[PDB]
This record gives sequence, structure tokens and C-alpha cells, in this order.
Amino acid sequence: LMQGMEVQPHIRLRKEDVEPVVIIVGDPARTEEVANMCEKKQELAYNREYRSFRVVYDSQPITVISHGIGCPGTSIAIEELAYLGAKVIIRAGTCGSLKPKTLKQGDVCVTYAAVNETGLISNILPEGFPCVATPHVYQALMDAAKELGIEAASGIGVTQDYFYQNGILPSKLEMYSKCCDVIDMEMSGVLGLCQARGIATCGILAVDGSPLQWDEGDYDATGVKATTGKENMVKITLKACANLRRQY
Amino acid sequence: LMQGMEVQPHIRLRKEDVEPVVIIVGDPARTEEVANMCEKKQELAYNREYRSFRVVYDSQPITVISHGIGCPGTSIAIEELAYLGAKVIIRAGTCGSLKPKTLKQGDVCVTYAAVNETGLISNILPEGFPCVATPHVYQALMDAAKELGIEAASGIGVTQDYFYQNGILPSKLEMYSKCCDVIDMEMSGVLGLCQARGIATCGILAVDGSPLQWDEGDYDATGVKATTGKENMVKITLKACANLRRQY
Amino acid sequence: LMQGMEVQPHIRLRKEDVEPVVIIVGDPARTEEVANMCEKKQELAYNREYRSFRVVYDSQPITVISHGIGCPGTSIAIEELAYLGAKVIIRAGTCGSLKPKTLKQGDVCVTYAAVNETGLISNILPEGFPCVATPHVYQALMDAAKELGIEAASGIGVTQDYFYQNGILPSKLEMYSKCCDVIDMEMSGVLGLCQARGIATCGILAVDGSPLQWDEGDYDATGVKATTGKENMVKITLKACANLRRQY
Amino acid sequence: LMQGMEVQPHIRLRKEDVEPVVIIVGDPARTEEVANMCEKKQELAYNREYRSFRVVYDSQPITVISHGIGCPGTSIAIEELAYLGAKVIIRAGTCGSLKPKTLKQGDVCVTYAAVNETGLISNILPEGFPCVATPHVYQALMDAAKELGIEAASGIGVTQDYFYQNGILPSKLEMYSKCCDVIDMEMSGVLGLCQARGIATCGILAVDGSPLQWDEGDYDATGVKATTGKENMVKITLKACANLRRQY
Amino acid sequence: LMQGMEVQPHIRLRKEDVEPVVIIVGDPARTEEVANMCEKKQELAYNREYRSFRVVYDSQPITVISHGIGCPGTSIAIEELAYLGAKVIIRAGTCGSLKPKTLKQGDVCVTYAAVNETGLISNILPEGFPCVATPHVYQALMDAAKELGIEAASGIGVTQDYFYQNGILPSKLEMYSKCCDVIDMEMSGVLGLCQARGIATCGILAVDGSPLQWDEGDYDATGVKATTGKENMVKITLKACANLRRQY
Amino acid sequence: LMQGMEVQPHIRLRKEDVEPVVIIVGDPARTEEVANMCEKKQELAYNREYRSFRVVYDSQPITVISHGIGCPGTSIAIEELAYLGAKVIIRAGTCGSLKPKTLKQGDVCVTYAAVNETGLISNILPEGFPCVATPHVYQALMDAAKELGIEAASGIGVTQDYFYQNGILPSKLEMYSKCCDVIDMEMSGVLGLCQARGIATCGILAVDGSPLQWDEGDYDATGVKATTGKENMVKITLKACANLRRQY
Ligand SMILES: O=c1[nH]cnc2c([C@@H]3N[C@H](CO)[C@@H](O)[C@H]3O)c[nH]c12
Ligand SMILES: O=c1[nH]cnc2c([C@@H]3N[C@H](CO)[C@@H](O)[C@H]3O)c[nH]c12
Ligand SMILES: O=c1[nH]cnc2c([C@@H]3N[C@H](CO)[C@@H](O)[C@H]3O)c[nH]c12
Ligand SMILES: O=c1[nH]cnc2c([C@@H]3N[C@H](CO)[C@@H](O)[C@H]3O)c[nH]c12
Ligand SMILES: O=c1[nH]cnc2c([C@@H]3N[C@H](CO)[C@@H](O)[C@H]3O)c[nH]c12
Ligand SMILES: O=c1[nH]cnc2c([C@@H]3N[C@H](CO)[C@@H](O)[C@H]3O)c[nH]c12
Repeated sequence: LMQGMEVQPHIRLRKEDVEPVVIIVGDPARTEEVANMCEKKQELAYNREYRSFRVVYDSQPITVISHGIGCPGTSIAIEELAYLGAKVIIRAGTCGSLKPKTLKQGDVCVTYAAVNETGLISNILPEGFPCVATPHVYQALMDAAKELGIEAASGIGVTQDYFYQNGILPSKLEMYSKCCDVIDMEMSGVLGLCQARGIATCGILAVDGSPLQWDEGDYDATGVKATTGKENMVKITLKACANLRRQY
Repeated sequence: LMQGMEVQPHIRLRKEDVEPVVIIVGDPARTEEVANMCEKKQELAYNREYRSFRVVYDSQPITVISHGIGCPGTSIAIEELAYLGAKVIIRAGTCGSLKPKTLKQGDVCVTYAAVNETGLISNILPEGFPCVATPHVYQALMDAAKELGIEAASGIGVTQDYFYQNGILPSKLEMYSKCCDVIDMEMSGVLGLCQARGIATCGILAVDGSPLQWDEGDYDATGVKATTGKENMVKITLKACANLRRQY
Repeated sequence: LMQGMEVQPHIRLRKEDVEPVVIIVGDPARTEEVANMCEKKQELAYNREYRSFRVVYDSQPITVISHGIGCPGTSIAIEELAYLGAKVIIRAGTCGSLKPKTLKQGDVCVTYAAVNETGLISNILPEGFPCVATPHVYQALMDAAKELGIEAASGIGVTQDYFYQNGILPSKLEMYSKCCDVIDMEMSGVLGLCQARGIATCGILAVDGSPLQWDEGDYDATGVKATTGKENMVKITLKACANLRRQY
Repeated sequence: LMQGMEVQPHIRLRKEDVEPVVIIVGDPARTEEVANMCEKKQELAYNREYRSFRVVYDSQPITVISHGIGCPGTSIAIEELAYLGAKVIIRAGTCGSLKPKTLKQGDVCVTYAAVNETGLISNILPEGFPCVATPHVYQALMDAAKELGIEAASGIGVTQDYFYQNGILPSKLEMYSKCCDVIDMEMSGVLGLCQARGIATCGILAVDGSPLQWDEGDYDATGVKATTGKENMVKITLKACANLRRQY
Repeated sequence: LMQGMEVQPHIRLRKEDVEPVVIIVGDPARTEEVANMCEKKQELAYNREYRSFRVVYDSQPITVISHGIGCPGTSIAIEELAYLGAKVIIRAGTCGSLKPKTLKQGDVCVTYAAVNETGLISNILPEGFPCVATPHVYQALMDAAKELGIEAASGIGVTQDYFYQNGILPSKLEMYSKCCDVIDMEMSGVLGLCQARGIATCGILAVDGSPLQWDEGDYDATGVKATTGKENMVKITLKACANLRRQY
Repeated sequence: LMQGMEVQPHIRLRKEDVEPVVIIVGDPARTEEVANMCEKKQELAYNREYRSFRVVYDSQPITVISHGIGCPGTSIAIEELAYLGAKVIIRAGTCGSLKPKTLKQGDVCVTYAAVNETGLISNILPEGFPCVATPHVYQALMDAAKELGIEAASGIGVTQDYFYQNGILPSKLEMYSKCCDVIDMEMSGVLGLCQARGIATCGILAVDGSPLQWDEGDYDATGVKATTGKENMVKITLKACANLRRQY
């Protein structure tokens, strides 16, 4: 006879450590930044790239945890969170703009879908599966942005299993720019895997540059524009998550 | 020097015949059924499988046109409608249920996305492109349903380039049923192509059977359950479309 | 215990309405044009894009039915016709030329094979399956053309799930032109599915333009050249079909 | 400034050594067997797996050359033959039966098409390209068979890049048997490459066993049944080739 | 005019911080464990999942840095390390056994190649590219193992973009077990990307369980067997890396 | 009840004719060239493209057999050799250079891996399988070259199912040149299939030209440079094989 593990092996959490609403972010440092915007915080665990907190925002307890860069490491956090009872997962991340005329450093984009280029989604779901947000979760993010008076684009992203565009094979970014708005490394994986696991999901992203213009120096992840965009994104996410959390 | 054609060659419409909001249906016969629910109707053209009306619902003029069975015939209608000024396209169709316990003949499902198995989308858009609805169009359909007090599921469909499941190669329906709610032959093509052409889009579908249970006689497209489901779908679609039409 | 349907659900025919030899055409209007070239005609049904006649040519009864634009809608007609006892199916359609120097508006091409770009054939048959005509059916068409003194090219076509060549992704027509003669939207589906169902098959197509030269206005489906080509194609098809019909 | 080579590097022939009609066979030994059925024979070259003769049959000069097992070695022979002026290429080979009830050791099958599973065709031609015979070449083979009173099946083959079916991955033969009659290792490559190079082409194959029943000993390449089948195939091929040769 | 960044944006290192020989490990915690086995250690940076040290082993300075779980996060580390002058990269990681009879918890396997199932390698290199070790780097690891008297298997791994095998689509592990010895989430990406960037490379892996037997509790990443295996792996890696470092 | 064949059907050998170490070459003529460098030789069989010898070099008996051009014909020899007890198979072949600056006619390259473009490996092994040499076999070849004072490059090759680069579709050689060293038509098939069958394997190739420069006449397979390269390759292979043979 077999038994479950006391603590999930990678995120090192037990079921009492996980709320039905979870905010996931790529960078362990951002979990603390989120926590510092809340009334109460408690750091739970920090193993590998997975740092977790319970936070209280608008009297609602929410889980905040880092997933690391890329779909594979993210798949582990999502599977372990799902086993522990997560019901809503929102990725609050950073991204490049593929529309440098209208989405610029500091801007926020709520991604209701993402073009999949990841090996994760290509192997765990049938070909042609849409990596799409749950409508009421997208609506909670947009309604939060509206209430706060914070501008938020609504867009389709593209997700790749790499950052740098160094070529044996031709870059696809020019083509992608003709049908989507932003680019990152986890979104289609998050949306797709959450849909597959019956977890309600959406993404929101703050722009740090444009890879179409990296050659002209359009990148500044640490700068004031990016820092302010991320702050705005977190304000929207926390508002939306307290509203969702109430339903559980 | 070249000039545009006076009437588009397949749908046989001119720009003055096309409203910015369009309802598309598979069957020529359904265009008249829609039109009979309106204050005013005018049949415009009927060429090949493309029968078109201008209708007035809640004082708003809306185009209604049939697209025929399958993505290819549908692609022609959408391309020619787009050239003529269509800004919003909603497919109001029929479908099979892949969730026979909960979605049955007569039920309506608003499809915010669809798994693509079509050659159309596989060839005109990059691999991994999400065939997804425009959020505000989905919201208009759901809000119309709520207002009318008509139950409408929210789901992900799958779209195939065939109807019958006679096999040399194994049927994929059991697998699709694990991650999809409904099945049809145009939705991913509509959503995907409209996204590509910058047309706001969504789908709504009335269930006529369950292909997982066709072998036990779970199909009745002409029956009272399916007929009532389609009537409900049309009520929701017309209400949502009048609201959308007002913004133009 | 289950029973068959009295009338097939889409084409709305019973087995007594279907001959072992069937001519299929994309446009419902062409079924009547064919019928008007015969000694006797009887319209049978008209549902959705499927209009059907029994015709008598050279004392032989033949079925004539429209299949609509594209492989998906066509697959339904072919499956339902096959269930009702069809043994020979010939598509008499229209097409673009990929050899604008030697195949021009008004010319006829008997297609003994087609390059498949359809989602239908890609999903129902193994990769690499040849969408090819049955030799004795091709021979009947060619022998009819010879007897009538009507010039008919012999060629390989390409079949796509779309008409317009509007690009996120590069058009493939230039490449296709280096290995085939004509382009349409149903041929590989017809040939492939018929082969799969053990139905003897071939295609014949009348040229209405060249998509390589659409930008220079090389398209005229309603014009005298195209109209005459279609008339010639129908004369060949009817002669060949009466000969085949005799064998049953 | 560059010049052509005097003799082609693999087959080691000059243009005066090559007739416009060529019979290709897999085994060097079969070139002599063919030549022994003719009025006159002259061995030309033998390099690697490529052994060549000029033969005279019914007063017509024809090239006979071996291509070796598999599409890659065969591609070299065809390319070099084409450079030297070949206009018609017919493969007279051996094969397995996928229809063991009706096609048995000693039987002959004229293959007007073949399912492609070769890397050759997958890489040199677009996906979905039909590996198909030239109708008038198929007709010459069938007419020769009819004249000789030798039974010849007409069928579709499948071509693979291997012979043995030892598995890490599942064998596909049972599936192929639903839609194909025979199996070999060169046919789709011959038909496809000849089509691409504008060479008129067809295949004819003598059955030596059934791989579906190899486990029960259904294989005898050297036996009297197979030897007689190959003799019959050669009789048909030589007769058809003399007729074709006359047109040049 | 553009300039390079002073510190690379993700790993936060400058060229003077990077040695030509680099050991990469998945877990930030393992960088310290490696460093504790050396004569001298200096922690350099810790940003996101990227923690780095300079270590001195057998008088040779070597970089040690964590890459996080999965190819995408790893690609960033390798690209930025390569820009900074890395010439040799060895992944010292953990893995599952696909050969549970012979490779068990605590065992070490030097992987000279890996089956690629990653989106990274599928998109940055041509199809069929071998994710393979540089022979002299493999030899340095094996020679170090032989010198130390520590048993090390030599094998081929498989790399996937996920850890958990929860299925909508069938698990491929049983098939992989026929042709692979171990399974992890980064190896094919490391080997393949290093080959592409002209970095000499190999992998070594300590077994922590067998996913074929996870259902029977064959997993213990923190246990004494796995801990000893990792210690042995590190001993081999440090010895091989000092030898390699000397050549620069 | 079934029995094995006395003599394998294609190579026409019995188990007593096959040594555990086998040298395979594409050209039947090269088997004799190899044999003439040995103390003792015995020709065993010659059927189709498969000519075989037992040779004695440095008192060790080794099998030498031709496999013909291309993976398919080669797969037969390898399967039949494996059934007869072959344990080590080394391909000693010829190749084109993709690095015309540093690998030129007459140069030798030991290929420890090959990019797969063959239909053989694509169908018998999972996607992403590395076609890689067995490390100790590569080491035996390199150690032989070092001992003999013969320069030998160490490289990754690419293997295609064709020789000539004649285009419907764009040539891939320019891209391949950015990630590998040499090009041939059997290597990935040999390495991959041997790995699959548990046979230890490596490849060594002598350069006869550069296909990137065929247009400038960079090809001379019969010339003194190529002839000397092949002689050098054979000297290395025979030395390495006698060493390996001793272990059995
Ligand atoms: O321009 C970009 N391209 C790809 N990914 C990202 C990101 C996101 N942040 C991380 C990379 O810095 C990674 O998690 C990715 O999802 C920000 N900007 C870009
Ligand atoms: O059970 C089903 N499977 C696939 N398509 C459909 C449909 C839709 N209606 C048409 C086929 O009846 C076609 O347009 C398809 O999209 C209704 N039910 C089903
Ligand atoms: O130039 C062309 N490209 C693609 N299809 C067609 C057709 C055929 N006629 C219909 C489109 O008008 C459709 O059934 C297609 O098969 C005529 N011309 C062309
Ligand atoms: O049962 C079979 N399977 C696959 N190929 C062949 C052949 C043909 N003959 C050669 C293999 O014996 C090869 O050229 C292949 O095309 C005969 N029988 C069979
Ligand atoms: O059984 C396994 N399957 C897949 N990956 C891993 C690993 C490796 N360690 C991390 C997951 O624990 C990840 O980096 C992966 O590469 C250890 N064991 C296994
Ligand atoms: O430049 C080349 N391209 C492809 N193959 C080869 C060869 C090898 N020799 C044979 C072709 O001559 C074939 O077996 C192939 O593997 C030599 N040179 C080249």
C-alpha cells in the first residue's frame, strides 16, 4: 500500500499551505515584492526556484509562489499546487512587446491566449489545443484594472522555450508580430496545463523591452518604466485575486 | 491598372450590403429562421451555399449569411465579408456533445476557444496559434443569455474536417472528450481566421447529439430538443449582436 | 437494437435515389445545368448545399449531386452516397491554372492525381497516401474526350483548404507550380476518400483563372471562356458516366 | 568555365549508352535475366550496384539497369539516367503482398501509385505529393498483359525505407493493409522522383511473400512461384517498353 | 552606436567572473555543495534561479552555477556563459532510471547523448540533430571515475519538458525504456545547445528513482542513496574539470 | 513449427561466416581493397550489392561486407549481420565536406554522430533519437589514427536519402554547414540502427569533394587525393578492428 508525500517534493508545501487562489511569478524575488503590498505575509518555503508565501489582501488569503524561467520548471509547480488543491492560477510575469509602436516598457497586457511554441504543450495536449484563459478570470483582471484606473491592454501572446534569438535557424519573431502582441517563455504552458488540469487561469504581463528592437537597445528590465509596470500589474492581480478568493 | 470587383464573387454582395456585425450559420435554411425573428428582413443574395439577409433587430441592422459545412467554404465567406467591411463575426451553429452526462440535445454552448484539427488553420497560421474568441464578444453572448434567463454553457470545442468517424485510422474523439466539451466542423477556422483578419469573434453552438453515442442513437438534428436549442441560441445571438452593432 | 435512417441526414436521399455512378459538382446550380443536357431529369432533394437529381443520358440513369466548396462538406456527401450504394464518383469542378502559358480560361484538365494540402486526408489516411484516380475511370473520361474531339489536358492538381492567398505565412503557389498543373479545393479529398472507401474515382476540371496572375486580373468564372470550358467538361463527363453506368 | 562529366559518376554511362526508355530493377542479377529474353544484348557497365545493358526487344533498343535496394541508391540512378536523356522509366521489381487472400507468391501487380513512407520523397517534394504512375505508361503495361494473356492485378503499393519489422515502435503493416495491396522499398521514390523530373513512369511488381505472414513462413524469393512471377512480369515489361520505345 | 552590458542580465556575471570550464547544476543548493568540496570558494552572484561560485579544485579555477529546472531557463544560463567566455560546460544533475534492474538510486551515469523531446532543441536546431557529448569531455569524466574507483555507467538519456506523467495523452516512458537508460529535463538541451555554440560538453547524472516504478514508491531524492550518488558524481566532475581547466 | 533460414536471404551468409567485428563499406569493390591490405582473405558471398569476405589482420578475423548506397539497403545488411552475431559494426565510407576550408579531398573524419534526415531512422526510432557512436569504438579509431600518425578529424556529419541537390524544394546544405562537418547517405542510419540493436558502432569517412562547391568542380572520387584518403581510412579501421576483435 502506498501513501502520499507529507510535503510535495519540489515546492515543499503541504495542503494547509496552499490557498484555492494562487499567484505565480517567474522570479523568486517578486514573491516578496507582492507580499510587501499586502496587509499580512508569511513565507512558507524556498526550495530550488520555488519560493512561496501566504499573503492576505483585502482580508483574503492568497498563495504566492515563484515558478522559475520556462514551462518545464513551471509544470512542476502547477502539478504540485494542483495536487494540493489550487483552483485558480494567475501568472503575473514580464514579457517583450511585439508591437513596439503601442506596447512599450512599463505597459501591462492581460493575455487571454498565447501561441504555443513549447515542448511541454506539444507533448501533453493534442495538436491544435488552444492555450487560452478562463473567461471569468480574464474578466476579474480587466475589472480590477478598470476600477483602479490602470490602463491594461488585452492581447494574445506567443511563448517560446528560449530567450535569445541566435541563429542556425531563422528567427520567427517577425512572423509572430503579425498575429500577436507580446512574447514570453511560460504563458502558453501555464494556460494550457491549467486548462488540462481544470484550473481556472489567466495571465498578465509587464513589458520590459521589444526583442524586435533589442539591437537598438530596447530592453530595460530593472529601469523605472519596467518597475512601475510590474507594480501596476501586481496591484491589478492582487485586487482580482481577493475577489476570486471570496468565491471559495 | 486594376480595380476591385463590384460584387464579391462567391457571396455576391457589395459593401452597402454588409453591416459591421455579421451572424454566420452553416445552413442556408437557418438564415431565414433568424430573419423571421426580426422586426424587418431583406434577402440580399443566394449563390452556391451563401444565402444572405439584412435583418433589423432591436432597431439595429445586422447581416446574416450561411457559410456551408466546413472551414474551406467558410474561409471564402469570411474573407469576402472582411473585404466588404465586417468588423464582428459570430458563428451560430450546431455541434455534437463530448460531455453526454452534462451537455445534451437542446443545450447551448458558447465556445470561447476550439481545438484545431483543420487544414485551413494549420496552413494559414503558425503552429500553436490559439483559435480563441474575442473576450468582449464572448461577454456579449453570455450577458445576453443571462438577461434572457437562458442557460448557456461556456466551453472549449474541437473542430474537425470531417463528420463521420469511419476508420482506417483510430478515432480521436475519446481523447478529445478529456479536454473538450463539444465538436463541430467550422469553429476553430472561424475563430482563428477572424483573429488573423482582426475581426472580433465568438461562437455559440446548439447540441444535436453526441458522437461518442451515435452507435446508441444519440442524434436528432430535426427533433424538438435540437429545434428549441437552436431557437434559444438565435435569441441570445440576436440580442448580443444588436448590442454590439450599436457601438459602430 | 438499432436501425438505419430512412433518408441520409445531410443529402436527404434513400438508397432507391442513388445510382452506382454519381457525378459530383461543387455548385448546386451546376446540378441543373448537367440535368438540362440529358434526355430525362428528376430533382430528388435539396438540403443545405446538397442538391440532387437523377438524370438519364444515353439511356443510362446517373446521379448528379452538389457537394459544396471544400473537402469537409464534400466528405459528408461522399460518405452518405457510399452508404447508399455509390460505386463510381467523378468530380466535375472548376479550378485555377498553375501553368498560365498552356492552361488558360476555358481549358479542361482531367486530374489523375492531386497533391494533398487538406486536413481531411491528413487525418483520415496515413501520411504519404496518394490521392489518385482509378485508372479505368480516368480512361473513360479521356476516351470520351477523344471521341468528342474535345481537347483535354491530363494533369496532377493541388488541393488546398482555402481560396484566397492572404499572408501571415508565405504562399506556396509558386512552389506548387513547379510540380503540378491546376489548383482547387476538393480534388485530393474526393480521390483520397473514394480510394479509402473502395469507390472508383477521377476528377475533371475547367479552368476559371490563374491565381499566380489574379493580381493582373486573370479570373473570370462567369465569362464565356469559363462557361464553354464547363460545358465541354460536362459533355465529356456525361459520355464517360453512361459508359461506366452500363457495367452495373 | 565548367564542363559536364564524360561518364556519369555512379552508373558510369555516357549519353550514347542510354535509350529514351529504361527498365530499372533492384538486383544486378536481374538485368542479365531480362537481357537473356531479348533478340540482342550488350553489357555496358557495372559499377557499385549499377549494372547496365542495352537490349533489343521486338527490334526496339531499351536500356536495362539495376538500382539497388532502397530509394537513395535508386535516386542516383534516376538522376544520372535523366541527365543522360531517359524519358520513360519503369521499375520491374519484387514486393510483399498485403492482401494474402488474393495476391500470393508468383502473382504480378501493376502499381499505379504508392503510399510514401520514404525520406527521399518527404524531403524533395512538398508534403502530400502523390507518388503516381503516368497513365499512358500504366496503360501500356496493362495492355501488354492483356495481349499476353497474363493476369496482372492493378493496385496501390506502400514503400518503406526498411525491410524487417523488428520493433521499438509498432509495425504499421496492419494499417497499410487496409488501404494498400503490396509493399516494397523503392516504388514511391521511383514514381515520385520521375514525376518531379518529368519522366513518364510506372511500376510492376512480382510477389515473393506476405510480411503479415512471415511468422508462418510466407516468403520464398527463390522458389518456383516467385521465379515464374518475375518471368511473367519481365514479359509484360519488355512488350510494353518496345511499344513505348517506338514513339521516340 | 550600441555597447554590451556590463553584467549579463540573468546570471549577473561579468567576463572576469567566468572561467573557461563551467559546471552547471539544476539546484542553487548544489552549487554550495560543490564549492564545499574545493580548496577555495567565492560566491559571485545569485539572481533568480542562477547562483554562481568560483571554486578552486586541484589548483584549478572553475565556475559553478545553477541553471534551474528545464531547458528554457538553462538556455539563458548557457547563452550568457558563452558570451562571457565559457569553453567547456558539464551538467552534473539528477535523473530517473529507465533501467530499474541495473541502474538504481545512488548510481551514476555519464550520458554521452540524449533523446530530445524538448521544444528548445526542436526549434533552434534542424530536425534530427544529435544531442551528443564532446568525446574528449566524456573521456575526462570516465577517466576521472576510473581513477577514483567509482563505478559510472555510460549511457543515452532522454530529456522531456515535464516531470509528472499525468495523462490526457499516453506516457512514452515504456517506449523510451527500450532505447534509453535514464530520464531528465535538461540534458538534450545542454548537449545540443553547447554543440551549436561550439562549447565542449558532456553530462553526468545521479539516479534518484525510477519513474516506471514511481507507483511503487521508487523515488527518494533526499535519501542516503541519492545523496551519496550525487557526492560521487561531484567527485568525478571536479576531478575531470580540473584536468580540462589546465588546457586553457 | 518454424525454423531459421540456413543462409540469411540478402547477404547470403550463415553464422559461421560472420565475426563479432564487422567493417561495412558502401561499394562492393572496396571489400576487396580492404581484403588486399590483410594477411589472409576469403571471399564468402556476393549477392545483390552485398559482397562479403573474412579477413585476417594482426592475427584477428574480421568480417568485411558492402551495404550499397543508402540507409534502406544498409538496414538489411545490418539486421542480417546482427541476427548472425555481429557485435561491432564500423562504417568506413566516403563523404562530402561541409567545411571546405579545413576538410578537403583526401582528408579523413571520424564521425561520432550524425544529423538524421533519413526515413529509416525517422520511422524506426522515436523523434529526437541521437544517431551517435559508441564511445569506446570512437576511441579505438582515434587511438589507431594517433598510433599510425595519420591525421583524423573528429566531427558530426549529416545523412540524407539523396545525393543530387535538384530543387522543387530549397537545398538545406547551407544550413547544415553551420552545425556539422561532413555529409553522406548512410551514417545516421548505421549509428542509429546499431544503437537500437545493441551493436557497438562508429563511422569513419574519407572526403571526395564538397557539395557546397560542386558548381566549381570540387569533386574527384577517383583521384589520387580521394584514393589516398580511403587508403588511410582503411589503415585506421583495420588497426582499430583487430584491437576490438581481441576482446571477443
Ligand atoms: O523579451 C522577452 N522575450 C522572452 N521572454 C521574456 C520575459 C520573461 N521574463 C523571463 C526572461 O527574462 C522569462 O520568464 C520570460 O517569460 C521578459 N521579457 C521577455
Ligand atoms: O456531432 C457533430 N460532429 C461534427 N459536426 C457537427 C455539427 C455541425 N453541423 C454540420 C454537420 O451537421 C457541420 O457544420 C458541423 O459543424 C453538428 N453536429 C456535429
Ligand atoms: O483558382 C482557384 N483556386 C482554388 N480553387 C478554385 C476553384 C474551385 N471552385 C470553387 C471556388 O470558386 C472551389 O470549389 C474550388 O475547388 C476554381 N478556381 C479556383
Ligand atoms: O515483403 C517485402 N517487403 C518489402 N520489400 C520487399 C521486396 C523488394 N525487394 C528488395 C528486398 O528483397 C527491395 O528492393 C524491396 O523493394 C520484395 N519483397 C518485399
Ligand atoms: O525521474 C525523473 N524524471 C525527470 N527528471 C528528473 C530529475 C531532474 N531533476 C529535476 C527534477 O527533480 C530536473 O532538473 C530533472 O532534470 C531527477 N529525476 C528525474
Ligand atoms: O558529397 C556527398 N554527398 C552525399 N553522399 C556522399 C558520399 C557517399 N558515397 C556514396 C555516394 O557516392 C554514398 O554512399 C554516400 O554515402 C560521398 N560523397 C558524398
